[PDB]
Amino acid sequence: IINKKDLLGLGPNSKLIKDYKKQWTTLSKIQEETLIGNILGDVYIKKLKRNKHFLLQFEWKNKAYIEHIVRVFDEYVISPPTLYERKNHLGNKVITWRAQTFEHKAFDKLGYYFMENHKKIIKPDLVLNYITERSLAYWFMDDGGKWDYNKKTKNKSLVLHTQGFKKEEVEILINDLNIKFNLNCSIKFNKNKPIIYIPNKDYELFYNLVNPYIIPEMKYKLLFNV
DNA sequence: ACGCTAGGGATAACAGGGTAATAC
DNA sequence: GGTATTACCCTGTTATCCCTAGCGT
Ligand SMILES: [K+]
Ligand SMILES: [K+]
Ligand SMILES: [K+]
Ligand SMILES: [K+]
Repeated sequence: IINKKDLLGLGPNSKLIKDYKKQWTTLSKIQEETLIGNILGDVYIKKLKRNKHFLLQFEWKNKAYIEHIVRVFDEYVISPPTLYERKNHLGNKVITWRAQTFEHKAFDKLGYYFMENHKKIIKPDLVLNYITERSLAYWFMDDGGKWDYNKKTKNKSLVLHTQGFKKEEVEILINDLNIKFNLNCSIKFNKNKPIIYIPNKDYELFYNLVNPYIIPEMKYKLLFNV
């Protein structure tokens, strides 16, 4: 009946760790739907030749946000989030927070579903069979944006930053999102790569779908003047 | 003058892989 | 006393979210 407390600082190949893992086989509904959003967003779902099952590597600027994600996947995360400071070619110090799950079979289904030749890809049935409003909220906290950053604007158009996907992949998302959630998303380009524009007249709908899941430190991505 | 949005910046992501601690 | 495992930590690189100049109105 192994407590995770005890795994803290043990060498990777410790028996206690392998015995701890069998206390879990599949992601919860909540974890699965969260994680579908995060994969579309900011999470690395990682399996190289060296890895026996998928794990997650987490990296965010926002401290409250990474600590929230770690609580959702609490079981799978041994060590707390760690501040990392890097110098960049400009010579400026950059701060982020980092966390990792261990490898675990529970991550394999979504790992094989999303990753193909070490690229994230959009499966033709992703939207229909997997994306819920919980998934949409996480995708939005990760990769979400305003069309108009003027603080006093009346234009409440929003963006999902899908630059890393293929045009034809984003066209699938837009088509299936508009059928499943009755949105009027349309495609646009940012540095010649595809993004999802959510028009102003979808704002009340989108808000009412995702706002229930948005944590207090992420409401700003969604909030305009009334 | 003002509302929108295409063009572009320095990160804030996303990645891939080295190091070193248990099991035999 | 190699060899297999593998959590944590280190290094590469840039497409991101975010900002704003400038055009149509
Ligand atoms: K992404
Ligand atoms: K992001
Ligand atoms: K960035
Ligand atoms: K990026």
